[PDB]
Amino acid sequence: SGFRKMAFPSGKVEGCMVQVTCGTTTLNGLWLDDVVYCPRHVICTSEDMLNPNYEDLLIRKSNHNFLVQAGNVQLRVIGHSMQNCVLKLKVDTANPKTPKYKFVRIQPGQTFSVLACYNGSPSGVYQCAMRPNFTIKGSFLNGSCGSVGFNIDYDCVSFCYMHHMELPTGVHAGTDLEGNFYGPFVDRQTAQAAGTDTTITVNVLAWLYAAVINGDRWFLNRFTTTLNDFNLVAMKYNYEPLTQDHVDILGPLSAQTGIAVLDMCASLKELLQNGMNGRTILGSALLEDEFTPFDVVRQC
Amino acid sequence: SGFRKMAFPSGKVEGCMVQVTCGTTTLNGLWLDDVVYCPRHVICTSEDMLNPNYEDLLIRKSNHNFLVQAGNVQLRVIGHSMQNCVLKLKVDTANPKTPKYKFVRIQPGQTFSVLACYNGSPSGVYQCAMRPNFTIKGSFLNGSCGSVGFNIDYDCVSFCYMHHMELPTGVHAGTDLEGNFYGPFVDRQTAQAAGTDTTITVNVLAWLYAAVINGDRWFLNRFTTTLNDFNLVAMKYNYEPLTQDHVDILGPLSAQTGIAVLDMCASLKELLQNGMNGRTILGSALLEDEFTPFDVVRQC
Ligand SMILES: *C(=N)N(Cc1ccccc1)N(C)C(=O)[C@H](Cc1ccccc1)NC(=O)[C@@H](NC(=O)[C@H](CC)NC(=O)OCc1ccccc1)C(C)(C)C
Ligand SMILES: *C(=N)N(Cc1ccccc1)N(C)C(=O)[C@H](Cc1ccccc1)NC(=O)[C@@H](NC(=O)[C@H](CC)NC(=O)OCc1ccccc1)C(C)(C)C
Ligand SMILES: [Cl-]
Repeated sequence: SGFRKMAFPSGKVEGCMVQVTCGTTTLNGLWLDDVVYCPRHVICTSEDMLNPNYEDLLIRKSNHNFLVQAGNVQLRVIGHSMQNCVLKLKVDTANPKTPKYKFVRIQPGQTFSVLACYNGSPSGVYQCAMRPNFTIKGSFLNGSCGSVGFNIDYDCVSFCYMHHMELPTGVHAGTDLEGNFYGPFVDRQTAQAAGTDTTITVNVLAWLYAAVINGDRWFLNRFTTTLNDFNLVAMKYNYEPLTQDHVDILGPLSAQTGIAVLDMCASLKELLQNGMNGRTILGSALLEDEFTPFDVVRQC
Repeated sequence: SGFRKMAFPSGKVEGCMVQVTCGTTTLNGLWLDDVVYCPRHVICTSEDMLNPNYEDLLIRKSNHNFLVQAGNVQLRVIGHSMQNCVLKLKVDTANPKTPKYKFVRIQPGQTFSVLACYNGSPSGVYQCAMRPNFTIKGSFLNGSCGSVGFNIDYDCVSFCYMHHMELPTGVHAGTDLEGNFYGPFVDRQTAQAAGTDTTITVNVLAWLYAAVINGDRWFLNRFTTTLNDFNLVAMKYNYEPLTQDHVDILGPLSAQTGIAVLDMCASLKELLQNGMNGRTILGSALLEDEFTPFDVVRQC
């Protein structure tokens, strides 16, 4: 029994974290095969960030300006190129611990584990969701840029996130491993704000299913609803629309519990329109939305 | 910025997990140097658990009855000793991935990371607190016994917990790595109940300080309280008594923020007496008590 916000084991990713230094800036890089990936703003001073032309700033850099250390060992940079907002530093040595891996771009609402790092040293591991506004509510202190997020499937590590920046509101933004930012953010010092965040409806439902599976059933009811009627209510409470693809992804949990997705949707409607009235679900007083359907199945 | 439930990186511990089988029972063992540690009830059938005589059951055991597998490879057992409720299996090969390590017995209120494991295979990592009633609220599914809890300090793993059992209430119980149970529990199928759980007041306070540091400060107020007056209220809501040693532990966070500990105790008193009135702190609707003062300092 038991249900916790659970991160993937981080060993495979710990073996890939390295330290990258350009001038006074030190941050983290990801060492896979003979390439080290890191944020391209590693080449910028704080003053360059006002209006940087990364193409120019990178033309003025030599491989010997990039200091890469894997633990105590220095790694010789022998080439460099920029892909969107990520710098690719080719090194003379292939990471002998490179796991089987992929680069994937996740959709809002998807979860991943984050290996927080400082000057190449892993500090902690926690679970995150890509918010619908393409921010993440993480814990990234100074020297954490280049920390990565990932999921693991059958010994294969799917890297999905690299940390680049923090807004004045304290929320975090970054890129996939091809350098494309999630959300409307840019790696320069200009005005940018995250849109209004919403609740990940399909994840709340998956979590309610986790509650049932774990014996918490007080919120269940006999009632059913239609998808349109549910989303009309969902709209009002700042929930993301529930699509028929969501209903399909929830099918396996519906089967395990014998509760139709639309039966559970009526339970959720009632919680939105009446609150909880002092009770809790899985020990939470709010509806949790950072568990995907797949997270629940993996842990139930 | 940001504050999150954070586990230590699990790599060093993953390299220690093995599978231990005695008859039909399979669970997890911890492989350090040439010794494997596991719960001694690995030697019990479902029938033995009623009133088990561990000493008698082990007199009929040979080293070749214990099958240990590290990945795809078998590890030859060449000896055994029982220390309290932990079985120690001497093996012919020293784990080449043995980290620097120590065995420590934690106190209630302290936190540690748990590497949940299944048949020697890591499944996930999460952060736990030893409850004041010497239970833990984890996620331990089939094949989870022998999973360990730990802290990491300067490349050294301090193992503090090994998972043995789950009470009827769904809470979890275990031992230190010398086999001494936390709390009044025993490894036999007998009626067992956990004492009354209380809220870890000093941890709730450290978490309120984590909130302030991160800009979440709506709950602050001008008012102060005495330690005795605070504890009169706290007791009513099933909080642990706050001692002067607790107040002293909060000192560094008090200094960082300029909020005297007893001023924060009056903010907490008001939250207990009036609720949150719909707001949240660090995104939680309930007061969080599984962050120690040291945990907050590490992440802030
Ligand atoms: C990565 N290792 N770091 C260092 C760091 C991490 C955590 C806390 C402090 C420092 N970071 C996050 C960076 O190097 C990035 C680089 C960057 C700068 C600007 C735009 C994009 C990337 N720094 C930041 O994320 C900074 N954020 C900002 O400067 C934001 C960006 C919109 N603007 C901002 O805060 O403007 C007001 C302001 C106030 C005070 C100082 C500077 C700017 C940072 C979080 C470091 C302020
Ligand atoms: C460890 N690898 N496992 C396997 C497992 C993990 C999770 C879920 C199912 C199986 N576990 C936890 C064990 O082997 C231990 C061994 C044990 C048994 C009895 C006392 C001490 C250790 N099993 C348990 O923890 C079981 N717990 C109990 O039997 C508790 C002990 C007080 N009593 C109990 O549950 O009484 C009601 C009851 C209900 C159903 C069957 C038997 C008894 C377990 C959680 C597996 C029931
Ligand atoms: Cl909550």
